[PDB]
Amino acid sequence: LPKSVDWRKKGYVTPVKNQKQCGSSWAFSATGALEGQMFRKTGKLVSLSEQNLVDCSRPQGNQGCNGGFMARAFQYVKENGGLDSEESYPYVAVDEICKYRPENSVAQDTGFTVVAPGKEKALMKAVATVGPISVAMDAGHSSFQFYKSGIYFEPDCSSKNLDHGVLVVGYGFEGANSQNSKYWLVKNSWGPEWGSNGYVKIAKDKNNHCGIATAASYPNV
Repeated sequence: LPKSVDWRKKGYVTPVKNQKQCGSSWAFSATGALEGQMFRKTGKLVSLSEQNLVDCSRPQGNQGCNGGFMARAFQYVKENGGLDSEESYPYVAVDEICKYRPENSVAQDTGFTVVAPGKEKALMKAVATVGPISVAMDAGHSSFQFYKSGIYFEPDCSSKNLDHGVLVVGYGFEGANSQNSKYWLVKNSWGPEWGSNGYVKIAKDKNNHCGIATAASYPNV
């Protein structure tokens, strides 16, 4: 595998978005993974509709602004036959009536692939070979809310109890040694202003920190 990967540098990632006051990180993580897969498939980067997911995926088990899961979102895209673009179905950060329009669909999936659980090595292979990957993590600490730069490492982080969906867009290391000070490049949905231009470097190969490899997946396009 490569020593480092950064899908942002290859055009697979949209600019950072902001979920605002709605517990929709699961939707942002899902559209991020679909955006990278549609880009790999067609060469066109199109921002997808998290609102489409928020308003319409209740049957698949999601709860809009009250929470959900990326796998349920990919299930909805598969069952629904499509997903609208953000331009056509804008994000408003509140639960609204489902307004899916098939004529406006710009993405599709036949289901999804799950990365072997808890395996950071399996996650690194998926990131290097597929593109950005949806992952769940434990973001429930003040150190994460206030993160600004460097490799994030929180001793109280759990690898089992997860509460926020994010997107792994790559991995790398600090310094000249490729085997130390390793990190996962993660795109968050708290706006460009949070963290490092909206991203966070999470410690890699340090016992699956914050559970990044615990429940990872990607849509099959």
